[PDB]
Amino acid sequence: YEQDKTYKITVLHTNDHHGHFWRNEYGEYGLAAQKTLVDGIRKEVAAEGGSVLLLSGGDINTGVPESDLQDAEPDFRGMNLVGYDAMAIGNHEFDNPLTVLRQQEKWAKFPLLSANIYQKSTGERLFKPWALFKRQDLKIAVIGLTTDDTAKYFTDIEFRKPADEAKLVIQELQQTEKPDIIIAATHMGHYDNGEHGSNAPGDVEMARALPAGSLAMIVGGHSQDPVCMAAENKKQVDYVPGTPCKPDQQNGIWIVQAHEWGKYVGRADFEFRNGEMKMVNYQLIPVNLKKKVSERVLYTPEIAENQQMISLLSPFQNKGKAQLEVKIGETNGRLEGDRDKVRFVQTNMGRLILAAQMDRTGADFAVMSGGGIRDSIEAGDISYKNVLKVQPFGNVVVYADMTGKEVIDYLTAVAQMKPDSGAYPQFANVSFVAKKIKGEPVDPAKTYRMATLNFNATGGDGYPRLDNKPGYVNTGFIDAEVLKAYIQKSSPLDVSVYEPKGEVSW
Ligand SMILES: [Zn+2]
Ligand SMILES: [Zn+2]
Ligand SMILES: [Zn+2]
Ligand SMILES: [Zn+2]
Repeated sequence: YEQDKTYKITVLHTNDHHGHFWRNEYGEYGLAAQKTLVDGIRKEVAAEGGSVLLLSGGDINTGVPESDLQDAEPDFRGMNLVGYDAMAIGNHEFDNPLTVLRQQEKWAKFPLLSANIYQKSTGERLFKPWALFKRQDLKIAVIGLTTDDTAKYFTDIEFRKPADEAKLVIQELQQTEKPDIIIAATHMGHYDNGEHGSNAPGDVEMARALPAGSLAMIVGGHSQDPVCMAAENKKQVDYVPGTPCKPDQQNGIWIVQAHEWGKYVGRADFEFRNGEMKMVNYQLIPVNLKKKVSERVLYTPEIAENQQMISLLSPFQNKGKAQLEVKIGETNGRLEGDRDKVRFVQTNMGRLILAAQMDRTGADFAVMSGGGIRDSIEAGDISYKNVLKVQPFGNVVVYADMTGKEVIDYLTAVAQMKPDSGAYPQFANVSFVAKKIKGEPVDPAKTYRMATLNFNATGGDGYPRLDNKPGYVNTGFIDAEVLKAYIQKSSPLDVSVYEPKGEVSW
C-alpha cells in the first residue's frame, strides 16, 4: 500500500438467511429489497473512491418450505445477484447430504469457506479455508470457520476446534500471502462475556485466545443476535431496529452479527492507514422491518424491491408454492386440532406434533401450549399445505437437558395453566393427576431431555423460561418441517397410536 495514505473499506454482512429469499407476509425483508440497499451503498462508496466487501456468516439452508423443497437454489442464485464475496459454512448447510452442498457450491458464484472441517480418512480439508481479495492496493484475506457443534452425514467428517484452526491458518497466511488485513467470517455464535455454557466456545473465546488484533473483525452468525452492546460484555436484550448499534470488541478484535433472515444488513466503515485498521462507523440497517403499533409501520424509509431480483426469484416462489400441494403421506382418521378442543383437553394432534418433536431432538418427553395447534387434518391424503395450516407460525424446535428436580418444578408450573386459554398445555410422555416420565417414576437426580417450541421456551403464554439455562439448545428446525418429516416417515398414519389414554389429569 502507498505509505501514509488513507484507504477506505466498507464491510457489509448478513448471516442465518435460512430460506428467506422472499419478503414475508408483512412485506418485510427478502432478497429483492436487500439488493436495492446493497447496490445503493456500492454506488455511494465507489463515488468516494472506497472499497466494499459483502460477507455472509452462513446458514443459508433451512427455514422456509419454498426454499427447503428446492435445496435453497433460489437463495444462492439471489445471493449471486446481490453480489456476495464469500460465505462461512454454517451448521445447517449439513442438513442435506454432502452432494447437495457440493451442488450449492456450483451454484454459488462466490466461495463457501471453512478451514476446520476435515475428512477423517484422508485428513484433508473438504473446503477452501480462505479467499484473497485485492481492493485497491490492499490484500484482504477472509477466513471461514464453522462451529464444531454441527455434529448434532458425519462419517469420515471431523470438525476440528475453530479457535485452534484459526491460529494455524493466521500463520500460514502471514508466511505465505502476507495479507494487509484478515477478516474471519465465522458460524460460531456470540455469547456475552464468553459464557457459551453447554454450547461449543464461540466468537468471544476465540478472540480472547488469539493474539491481540491479529484479526480486523469477526463477521459472525449462528447464535442469531444483532450484536449491539448495552454495557461491557453485555448485548442489549431487545434491540430496536433503527437505533444505534455498538459492536463488541474483544482483545482488539471487532465482533459483529446481523441477527437473522435478511432482517438487517450490517455496515462497518473502516479507514486503513499505515497498517492501522480503524472502524470509523457501524450500523445495523433494517430491511423494511415494521413495528406493530393496531398497525405495522416501517421503522425506517421503505426500500424498494429490485425488479431484476424479483424476476429471478418469482419462478422459484411459484414453484415451491405449488410443490406444497404434493402429498406427503396419509392418515386413517381425524387428527383433532379444533381450538374449541385443543385448549381444553389433550388431543391426538397434540400427541402427533410432540411425537415428531421428540423424534427430531431425541427428547424423553415434550410439551407445548394448545393455542399453537391451528387446525385439524381430516382422514386421507396429507399435503405439506395441510401441515402448514396446523403449524403456520414457523416457530423453532428446541430442547433442554434438565434434572429430575427441574422437570418437577417446570411441569408443576405448567400444570397450572388453565383450560379455555391458548396457554393450556398439550403433553407427551407425561402422566399425572393434579391437586412419571415415560412410565417410570421421576428420578430426582437424573437428567431428562424435554422438547418444546422456542415460543414457550422463552416465556410465551407465560411458561417458565428454559431460554437462559444450561443444556438449552435451539435446533433451528422449523415446527412444520419437523411435523412434515415425521409424517412422511410414519405413513400411513394410525390415529390409534396417538389417542391420549387419560395419562395426565386434574
Ligand atoms: Zn442459523
Ligand atoms: Zn447455525
Ligand atoms: Zn427477529
Ligand atoms: Zn370448532
